[PDB]
Amino acid sequence: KWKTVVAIFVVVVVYLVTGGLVFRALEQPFESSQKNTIALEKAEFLRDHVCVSPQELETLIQHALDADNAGVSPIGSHWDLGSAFFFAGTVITTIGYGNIAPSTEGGKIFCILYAIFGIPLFGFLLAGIGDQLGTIFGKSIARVEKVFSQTKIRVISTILFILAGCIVFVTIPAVIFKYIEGWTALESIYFVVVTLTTVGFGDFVAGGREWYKPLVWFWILVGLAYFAAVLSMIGDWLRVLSK
Amino acid sequence: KWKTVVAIFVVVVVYLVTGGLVFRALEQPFESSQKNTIALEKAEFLRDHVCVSPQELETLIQHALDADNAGVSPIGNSHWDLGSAFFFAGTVITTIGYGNIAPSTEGGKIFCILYAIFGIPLFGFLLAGIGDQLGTIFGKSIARVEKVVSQTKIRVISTILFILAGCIVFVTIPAVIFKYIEGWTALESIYFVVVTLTTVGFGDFVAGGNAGINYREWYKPLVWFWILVGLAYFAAVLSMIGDWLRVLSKK
Ligand SMILES: CCCCCCCCCCCCC
Ligand SMILES: CCCCCCCCCCCCC
Ligand SMILES: [K+]
Ligand SMILES: [K+]
Ligand SMILES: [K+]
Repeated sequence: KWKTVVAIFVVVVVYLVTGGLVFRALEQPFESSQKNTIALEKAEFLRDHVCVSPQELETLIQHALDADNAGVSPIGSHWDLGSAFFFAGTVITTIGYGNIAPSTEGGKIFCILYAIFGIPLFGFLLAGIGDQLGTIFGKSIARVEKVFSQTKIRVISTILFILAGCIVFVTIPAVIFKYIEGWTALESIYFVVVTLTTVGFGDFVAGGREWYKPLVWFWILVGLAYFAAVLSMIGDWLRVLSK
Repeated sequence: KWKTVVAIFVVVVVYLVTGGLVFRALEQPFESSQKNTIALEKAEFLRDHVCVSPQELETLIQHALDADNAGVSPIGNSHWDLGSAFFFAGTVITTIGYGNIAPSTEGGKIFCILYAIFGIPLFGFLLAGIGDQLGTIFGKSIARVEKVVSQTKIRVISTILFILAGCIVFVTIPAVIFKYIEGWTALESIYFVVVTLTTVGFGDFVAGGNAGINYREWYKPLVWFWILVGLAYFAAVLSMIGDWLRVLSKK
């Protein structure tokens, strides 16, 4: 119904204005602080190093930023067979971190075609594992239904399936990332959330051991496939309940 | 069937190795060039400015990089205004997650986790709602083509017609606008639109991000509204093709 589509649109637009005001309140005091710190650090450099002009300073900062935008660290390979395989998977999963991004005009042209004829291909694999996990969930709810309202059985089992994935694909990998990457308890859970939601800001990237990067993508594939199966299972029920 | 899941997995793993080798061939010569450029530029700075030590140089570069990671441009003398913060909220919700604007505060990250978990499925409803309305537009248009040959051939000619319709209204027309407003190349404009609608969002190109550009107030929310209708249309097209394939799988 169109009366409900407008109602959801009102909720979403309210959620963005509300959410936007919460983020502003949480990040603008930090942004204001960092704006003052870089201005004071740049002024301190020119104050101590008299031989440097303010324009020659900006030229170097711009050169350091241009190198960073290309993917080269201006401190002290990102396209090796392993890293380029992980970047390909970063496009396919729609995560798109941004730490590694095509800089060549030709590299962009291929990235456009690789996403268009690649993201639906991943849909098939995610749907396949989705159909397989459905068989596991369906048999488990039928086992509880053989013992135990149908809605109460469905809600209890689903929450357990959700929490099962929250330990195996959310908690356990965040613990591994806290030890390997050396991030904080927050940053590890934050990265896992930002990765599995396919948001992928790129502010935290795993592998930034040889078996690490391919095993990280395999975790993404199973991790996504599991929650995608639960979301499919809940959706299918809602449309059945709608009829 | 599990026999087909393994078959798709083989194709996907082949597609990543193949694709990865193509990207390496296209980007490693450029990466090798930029690696030499920054090394020569840093050495030239210390050569001309004798009074600067190599360690004091790295300290400044790291300070400039730390400011950039926070979202503050280390060039010359806000990203969280009611306008930009609304667009960032939408960037989380749509799962695009560009990167230019990202939570740096511990508390901001905690809220970002909760805002995505209890927000991305809410967007699902909105995209499903518009997708349920577009299906009515598609079903009537397929019936109009069928009024003018097998049903599958009609569906193929109708699907091509629907994709081409969206490729002009949500892909070509907005890329043309972005080429004039942002000032990007003909490639970068189409590339940004593709990277945006695919919900990939690298953040290498972000609409309403140039400091030296004096944008209008209606720009950023209308750009997000384009994302909504744009995504909704291609999501409805994808839901339609999938539905038919599962129907064909049974029959
Ligand atoms: C073929 C595209 C794959 C990426 C989309 C998966 C979305 C997962 C959303 C999880 C929901 C968590 C609240
Ligand atoms: C609940 C938000 C879902 C966002 C992901 C949708 C992906 C759409 C891809 C369309 C196909 C383009 C080739
Ligand atoms: K992204
Ligand atoms: K995404
Ligand atoms: K993304």
